[PDB]
Amino acid sequence: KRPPGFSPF
Repeated sequence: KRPPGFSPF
């Protein structure tokens, strides 16, 4: 769903 490197917050 989201791009690489991105994390939940």
